[PDB]
Amino acid sequence: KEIDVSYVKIEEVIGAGEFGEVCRGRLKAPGKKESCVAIKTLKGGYTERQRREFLSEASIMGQFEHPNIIRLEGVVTNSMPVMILTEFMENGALDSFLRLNDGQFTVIQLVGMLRGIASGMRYLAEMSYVHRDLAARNILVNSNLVCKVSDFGLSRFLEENSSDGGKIPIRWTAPEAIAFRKFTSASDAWSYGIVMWEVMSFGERPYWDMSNQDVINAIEQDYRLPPPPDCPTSLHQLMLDCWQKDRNARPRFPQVVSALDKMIRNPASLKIVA
Ligand SMILES: CS(=O)(=O)Nc1cccc(Nc2nccc(Nc3c(Cl)ccc4c3OCO4)n2)c1
Ligand SMILES: [Mg+2]
Ligand SMILES: [Mg+2]
Ligand SMILES: [Mg+2]
Repeated sequence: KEIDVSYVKIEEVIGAGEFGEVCRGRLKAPGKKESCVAIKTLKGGYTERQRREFLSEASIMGQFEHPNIIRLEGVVTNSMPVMILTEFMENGALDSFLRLNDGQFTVIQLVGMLRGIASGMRYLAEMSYVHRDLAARNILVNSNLVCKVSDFGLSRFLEENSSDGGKIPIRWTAPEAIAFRKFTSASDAWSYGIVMWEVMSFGERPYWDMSNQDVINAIEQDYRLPPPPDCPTSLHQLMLDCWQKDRNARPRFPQVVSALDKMIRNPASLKIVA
């Protein structure tokens, strides 16, 4: 949807993306109430390939409609700068939000967040969309603590293409996806287990200071991240399930959502910690 630039007001720069700024703003279109939006801008200096890559995120977002997937409002393409407008998520990236709020949200709240992410992923997998970069940094959080999946793009990672989408995010990526580049919803399930660990650790870095190669070797040699401090054993077990070496043994996203829904209905169960 092409948005007339007169309908957009940019209010403040709130972040930086791959190709430019991220801004908070307001969108007011004839017949609709004004709404808050996030705005990604692409200014001069870019190649047309880069413009197409930039705008591909909007095309993909535009294919989706789900309360746990960032909603596209529109694009500005017939003017400079080129812009992508989405709903506004007041609290930004989940990893930094949790680090700011370390130890300040209850287990039930954290499970709620995890459930929102898992529902987003359930939807993507139902749509045969493989995310490939599922990580807490790609989850955005609104004022009501609703978590939504972001970061959409279909470009191969650098390891896939010519001998001579960026690099594979090793610490989030399933071992078969690293080894063979086979990215599937089951490799996303692996990544989701890592997101779980990030959330329950209030945004610690997966594998701390281990090198990418150390992580790869450790996983092959059966190492798995330990439960974070105070983490319910049932959540850590779900993480381990997500991290099965055999991709076919990992839970699919409907089963993940079901498991989390049971926890929420049975919060006593979350009292058992190591
Ligand atoms: C995490 S940040 O973007 O570096 N900083 C930030 C800080 C506070 C709130 C938001 N909030 C926020 N809310 C919604 C989206 C985004 N970023 C974003 C993404 Cl992720 C993808 C595509 C588009 C946008 O904006 C428009 O197009 N941000 C972002
Ligand atoms: Mg991506
Ligand atoms: Mg990415
Ligand atoms: Mg801590």
